[PDB]
Parts: sequence; structure tokens; C-alpha cells
Amino acid sequence: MTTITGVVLAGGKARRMGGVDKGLLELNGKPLWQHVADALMTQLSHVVVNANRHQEIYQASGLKVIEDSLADYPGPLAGMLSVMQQEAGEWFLFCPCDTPYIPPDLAARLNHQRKDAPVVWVHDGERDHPTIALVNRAIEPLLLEYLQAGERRVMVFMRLAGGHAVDFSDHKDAFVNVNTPEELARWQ
Ligand SMILES: [Li+]
Repeated sequence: MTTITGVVLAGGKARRMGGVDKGLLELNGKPLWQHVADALMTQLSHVVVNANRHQEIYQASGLKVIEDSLADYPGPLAGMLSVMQQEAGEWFLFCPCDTPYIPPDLAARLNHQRKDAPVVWVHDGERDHPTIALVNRAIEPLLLEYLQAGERRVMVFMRLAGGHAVDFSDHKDAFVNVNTPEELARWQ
């Protein structure tokens, strides 16, 4: 009953009993993934999280937690496909769990600049953020075919799908990410 479902991408694999769970690291006492979820809920009514480790912890703030399919496809695209297979609704706005400062006009500006494309993603002036992406339903079959072919590359897929970057270079530092605990300590 809403147009775009927000999705926090909180990683997968744990391809050695995980290691740090980045989405659960705390920034000012609140888990990084919840900073992203709260920023998505400012702009969207329906927000879910894709998480494959510590699921009961991710379930604690009351959002639906979606796990990756048993296919165990690689990379961020696997979480996108698993969410589209488990959620109805024509559009998704994905965002990784490590970009806590995303702006309240993310969905609006991606939608305004979509210009007929089935997928658009953020460019911050210096680099593409292809996992911060507004994606139409019609991508689901193409994504399934690409991952079943053994591919993983995100930007290559977003280009194959006919997407384009949307310029958010005027949003100073809204797209900074926390790569490690060492980086997180400098943002407290
Ligand atoms: Li653990």
C-alpha cells in the first residue's frame, strides 16, 4: 500500500563465523543499522532489514528481518534479490547499514531523477554508491539470472540493468561510511 519499501542491507556471509557485525556497532549508543533504518523511516513508511547474523538482535527494534536464500549468492546483490523475493511491492530503496547520515530527501531525489530508468543509485561527487539504489520490481528476474550465472559485480549489474547515477554531490558528507571499528571511533 506504499510505493517504495526501504531496505537496510546489513551484510551476509559470516564466511568464517562472521567476525565483527558492522550493523550492530554503536554510534552514539545506537547501532549503525538503526541509524540507517531511522533515516529511511523519516522518508518511507515501510522499512525492513536484510541480516544474516545475530537475527534476534536485529529483530529487537520491531522491523521485519529478511535472511538470504539458501543459494548463498555472493555480494550485496544477493541481499537485494532475497529481499525482492520475500517482499511485495514495486520499488525498493536499498542502503547499506554503514552510512548513518543518509539524507531525508534520498528517496525523493532518486525518484525525481529516475527519468524512466528501472534503477538509479547515488553518486556523491567523488564516487558511485551502487548499493544506495532505488530499484524497480522488473529487475528481479534480471538479478536472478545474473546471480545464477555466477556473477557478483554490483556496478556491472547496475549498468547491464540500464541504470544511471544521480548526483548528490551537494549533500556534504551525507554518504560517508564506517568501514571499520577504527573509523567508527573517530565519529563518536
Ligand atoms: Li558471534
